[PDB]
Amino acid sequence: SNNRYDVTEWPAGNPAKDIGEVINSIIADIKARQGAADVDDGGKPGAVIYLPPGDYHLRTQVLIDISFLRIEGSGHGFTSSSIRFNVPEEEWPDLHELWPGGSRVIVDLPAGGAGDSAAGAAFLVAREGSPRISSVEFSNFCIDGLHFTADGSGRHPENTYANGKTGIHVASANDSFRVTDMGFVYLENALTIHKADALSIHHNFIAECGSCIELRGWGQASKITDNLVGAGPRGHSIYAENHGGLLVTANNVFPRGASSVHFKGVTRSSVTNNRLHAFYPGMVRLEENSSENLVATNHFLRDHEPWTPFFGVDNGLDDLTGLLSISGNNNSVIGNHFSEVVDANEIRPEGATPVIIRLTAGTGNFVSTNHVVSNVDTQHVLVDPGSARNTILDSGSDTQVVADRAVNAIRATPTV
Amino acid sequence: SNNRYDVTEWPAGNPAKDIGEVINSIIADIKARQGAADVDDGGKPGAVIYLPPGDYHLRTQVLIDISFLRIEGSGHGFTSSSIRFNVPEEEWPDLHELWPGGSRVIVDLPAGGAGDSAAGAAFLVAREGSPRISSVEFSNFCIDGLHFTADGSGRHPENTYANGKTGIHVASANDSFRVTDMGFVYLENALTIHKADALSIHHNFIAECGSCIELRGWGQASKITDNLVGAGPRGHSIYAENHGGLLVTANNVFPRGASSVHFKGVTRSSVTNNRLHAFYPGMVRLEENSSENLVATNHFLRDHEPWTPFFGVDNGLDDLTGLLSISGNNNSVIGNHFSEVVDANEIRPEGATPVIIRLTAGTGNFVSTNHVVSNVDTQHVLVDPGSARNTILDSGSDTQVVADRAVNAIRATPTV
Amino acid sequence: SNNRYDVTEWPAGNPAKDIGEVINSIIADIKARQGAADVDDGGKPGAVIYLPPGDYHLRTQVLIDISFLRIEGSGHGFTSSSIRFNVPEEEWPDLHELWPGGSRVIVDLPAGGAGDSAAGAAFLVAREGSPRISSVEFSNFCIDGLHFTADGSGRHPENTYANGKTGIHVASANDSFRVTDMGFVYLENALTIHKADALSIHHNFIAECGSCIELRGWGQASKITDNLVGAGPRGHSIYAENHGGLLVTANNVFPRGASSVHFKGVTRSSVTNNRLHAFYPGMVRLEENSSENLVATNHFLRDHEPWTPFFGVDNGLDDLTGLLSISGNNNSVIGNHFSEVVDANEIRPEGATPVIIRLTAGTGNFVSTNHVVSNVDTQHVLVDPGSARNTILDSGSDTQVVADRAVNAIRATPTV
Ligand SMILES: OC[C@H]1O[C@@](CO)(OC[C@@]2(O[C@H]3O[C@H](CO)[C@@H](O)[C@H](O)[C@H]3O)O[C@H](CO)[C@@H](O)[C@@H]2O)[C@@H](O)[C@@H]1O
Ligand SMILES: OC[C@H]1O[C@@](CO)(OC[C@@]2(O[C@H]3O[C@H](CO)[C@@H](O)[C@H](O)[C@H]3O)O[C@H](CO)[C@@H](O)[C@@H]2O)[C@@H](O)[C@@H]1O
Ligand SMILES: OC[C@H]1O[C@@](CO)(OC[C@@]2(O[C@H]3O[C@H](CO)[C@@H](O)[C@H](O)[C@H]3O)O[C@H](CO)[C@@H](O)[C@@H]2O)[C@@H](O)[C@@H]1O
Repeated sequence: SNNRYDVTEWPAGNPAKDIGEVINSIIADIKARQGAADVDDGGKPGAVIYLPPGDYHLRTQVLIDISFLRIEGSGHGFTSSSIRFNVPEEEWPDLHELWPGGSRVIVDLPAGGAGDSAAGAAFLVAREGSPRISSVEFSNFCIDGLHFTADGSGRHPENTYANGKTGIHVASANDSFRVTDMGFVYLENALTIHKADALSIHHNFIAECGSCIELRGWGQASKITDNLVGAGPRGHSIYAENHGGLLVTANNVFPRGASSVHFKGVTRSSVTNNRLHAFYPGMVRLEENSSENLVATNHFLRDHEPWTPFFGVDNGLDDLTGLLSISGNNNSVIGNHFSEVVDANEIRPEGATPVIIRLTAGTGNFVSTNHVVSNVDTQHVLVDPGSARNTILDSGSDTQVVADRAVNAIRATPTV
Repeated sequence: SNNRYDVTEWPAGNPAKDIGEVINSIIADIKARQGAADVDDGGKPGAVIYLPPGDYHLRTQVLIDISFLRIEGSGHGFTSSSIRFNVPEEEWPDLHELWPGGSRVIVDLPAGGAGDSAAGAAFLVAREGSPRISSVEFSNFCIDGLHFTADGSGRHPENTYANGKTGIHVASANDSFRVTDMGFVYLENALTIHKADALSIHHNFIAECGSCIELRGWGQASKITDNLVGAGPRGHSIYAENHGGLLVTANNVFPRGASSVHFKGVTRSSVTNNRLHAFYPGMVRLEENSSENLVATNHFLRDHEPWTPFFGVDNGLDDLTGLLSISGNNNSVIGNHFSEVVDANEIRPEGATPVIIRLTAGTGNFVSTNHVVSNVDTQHVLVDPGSARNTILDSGSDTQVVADRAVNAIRATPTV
Repeated sequence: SNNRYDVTEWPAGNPAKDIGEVINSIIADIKARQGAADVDDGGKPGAVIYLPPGDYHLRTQVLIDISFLRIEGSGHGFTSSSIRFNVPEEEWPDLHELWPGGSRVIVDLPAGGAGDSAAGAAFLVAREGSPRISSVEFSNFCIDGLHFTADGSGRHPENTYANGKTGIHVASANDSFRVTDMGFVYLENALTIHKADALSIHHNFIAECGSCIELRGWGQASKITDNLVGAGPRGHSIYAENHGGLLVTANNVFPRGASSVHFKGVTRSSVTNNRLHAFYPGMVRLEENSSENLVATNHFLRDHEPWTPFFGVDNGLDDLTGLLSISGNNNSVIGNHFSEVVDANEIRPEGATPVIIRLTAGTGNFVSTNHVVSNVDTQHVLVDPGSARNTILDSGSDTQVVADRAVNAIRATPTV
């Protein structure tokens, strides 16, 4: 074989009923043909698996345990299942289409057990031993979790962002992975990648999923670029933990994730030049000694949800949280724009001054030239007693920077 | 069928004479085979249409009225038709190539009627009713308008930037569209997309077209990233109207569009980190209550046209226009570099001080740490009487910031 | 033919033994079939050459002398050959894979002569005469130089970063070229492009090569975006000379190149919003009248090498060099973050204060709002006597900005 596979032209199995069995069957063939690891300076180059545009049901989890496997399609096929499930059911046979399309993988797996959301993943990338599994590519296909289900919260089942399904789950240490041009829709978790080195997530459309991008465990020298991201109110849009040298740029993050970016103990990383829009506070969270990070030239918009099916759904956080919350040392917050739109009548807790940037802990945080435009009075910067020895420049007037001048360097934005 | 089409292997029609008829014939086949919208949790996944590298004439407009249609090629095939048409005609048979290449669609349509430039579009994406037409992809092919024609302006016909031809025209509301890796050349309009939600224009080469990117009507949460853009002096390089949450980054915009970026009533968007180069003033225009936008870390160069066929062609605007013109409220202009190269002898109007940043209207505009390097004296910032209550920091000395100190906060850049 | 070629389905030659002969044979066929340059408004559209995933040996240099040639694969196949060659040899038969994969081109060429590293290039793009060779595309395949060899330096042969092999070498003036989604590994030079106009290097993985990206001779309006880059200590990560309008963004440059970015006489370009990490000083060098450049919102980390096989390897430069060295006029250094981790016991020369930003020559350089976090005392900015008339704002306290106040405008970062 020439290492080129098409799921519609594989003899064993049929991809309409179960594309999981088909791809696993292909992976078996690749391992059979690529047994030896050092023959003429080569051995296991891997292979490419092609999904033509189509509606493929996946009933078996795809296990990927080989390096250099590309899975490509010919279309991300996103349509807004959220909108359609909220359209009256009578009007459905008049709609031009109902379901997502492209090269579509329908995740027909049940929810996973105790700490086993991995068991409900369409694609599981896992391997033990050395070296790190490397250069697996997912390109330009659709992954659909189809329906959200009742969570006992009382809301309409299709608006819970709950089904125990994952698009792609990478369990093992990985080097040089790529997720590009994908479409993820209607999954509790779109993309969960543990232990990622030199990972690239470029130019995906990841929307109407509970959580979109979670980089878990740890990682190094990775980048999340040029994505369109929208999550649900109990989940993360972009999340990373214990990462170093992460680059988060050029993303357009829209609602309705709890956060837009959420870092737990992330260091020496850069969250710069993204468009961020949420309907709740707590848009960007640097937590648990997230230190020496650059947060720069981003555009923040926080406003009220206008779409009436989610009117009065929130993420549990009040306006004193801040749009940018920082618990950690020596970060750099430079050149950001913040737009705060809130109605004075509905500011929680009653009658507080909403806060934009908040330093809850740590020291040496540099905050310079940030511009806040708000329809109400705001605390541009709020430095808790738990944080000290911070420099805060041109980010508000003396009224707008609430902080103890004894232990912090402040310059007020000139006025009048 | 497996929803995979190749224009060179379609029985009905021949793509050398008319690829328009061929693709429309394919679209008819897709609609025939994908009638039902809800069969086994699916129905109309769409399809992919492949253009091998070749010279294809298009004589019929391609109408796209289905979601999830990908049209892909294998090469953007840009060569500079402008350069070649200005090379002496005697030398033409010595040139290695003459025409553009790649997967080439030659637009052989006549110009459109009154308000109907849409009729001269090679690709028309239009549909009525719900939902929004979604996830149409144009990838890695060439669209050539072949020749520019006489406009009665007296200039050489091939330098008018005038033929009534459009590359791609999207008329209807659309969600999750993509234009990637394309080559557009020698069209009056390269890419015109009305009413665009979550649109992505990543990594295209869009040059020697009258106007390149126009986002018209309205739109939300879209992004124009990583493009190489060059327009003509009566047209737009990047234009958007009535957009929210637009992200314009990582573009290299070269001459010779009138503007590099032009916003009409665009809000809460970000034009950051682009390289911008024009031969005229008015490089970036925020007009008609373009408000709460971030303009950051861009590199502006304005200089004289050196290429002698366009020597003394301009866009009608004088040096008092400004490089960055702002008419709107609460924008953020941070960290930009401006290089102004003009000859003192040819500054229009005679003997004026050229202006870099200009605030013609609105209030609350924040302008901090911008650096201007000019071979002459310049008005780094000019605040008209019509604009007030702006903050202007470290963007010039007191001489260089022309503004009424009573109603604006100014800090001069320290000196000497 | 339809201009579509597959290296595994070409009759003349076999790509396992010599893919160079196969591709050159294909190029001969394309020139044979595309003789005429103006037939029905077309002539030489070019072609696409496909490499399925596989282990292909290249023994003949591929000469590309036609416009619009795409060479595509289906996988970048990077694995870390550096790690594996430093793993004990006994453990090798237990490793899951050894070699890189994807669509793999193994460079089996010997080293080149005097000033002829071009002779050891797998892919040579060269043409004389007009117009500029245009829109050649390299996409999503692997280029492997296989082994590094003894350089007489005493270090292990596989750690010398020395074999005289180049991945892709472009010798001639070129317009609208693309290198996207590639994997380069174990080459002395990954990508060397002379005389490049409107070049795009988007989304490549270029690691464990002596030098990765060199833009040589001259060039205009090009961009290096969204790459993962790692070089060797005698070479360049990103290098450009005599370029204008270069855009370097969204890159994650990791060790162990001498520099992360190195400019020789580069003007009116932008190095903004990259993550930069080196184990040595001299991370970003603007040299030989590199002027009017924007260096903005980047994240710099300099620390000690932790990997014991390269412990005590360096690039020859001392801590007085600076992380950002500037020799040229009117540059803009805005919004950068710098993390300096050094052990006081090993600061060369003995007991000096390490410098972060250094201005060795030129005038009018604007340096505003830069934040330095260091485990030791540092010279945040050092202005040599050879540089004067610079503005330096909020980039350190008066102690931390070493400069002559008579001929430079300084504002200290407020304190305490
Ligand atoms: O809020 C975004 C979030 O909601 C979803 C599901 O509805 O899309 C909503 C959507 O519309 C919102 O924004 C438009 C413009 O502000 C507004 O008219 C509408 O009322 C809002 O619901 O948001 C995007 C653009 O931001 C639109 O494409 C979409 O219709 C979901 O897809 C997303 O996660
Ligand atoms: O000015 C760009 C504009 O003109 C076109 C058509 O000529 O390309 C011109 C071009 O050259 C210009 O820039 C070079 C370098 O400054 C200069 O030598 C020449 O005189 C200029 O015309 O511009 C790009 C680079 O900016 C070159 O590739 C090209 O030759 C057109 O393509 C473009 O819209
Ligand atoms: O230093 C990067 C440079 O080295 C190479 C070859 O070893 O990769 C090294 C690598 O690990 C380094 O970083 C990790 C995390 O800091 C550390 O544990 C290890 O000791 C270091 O060698 O660097 C990248 C991430 O930066 C890892 O993927 C890789 O293991 C080479 O690939 C690169 O040019």
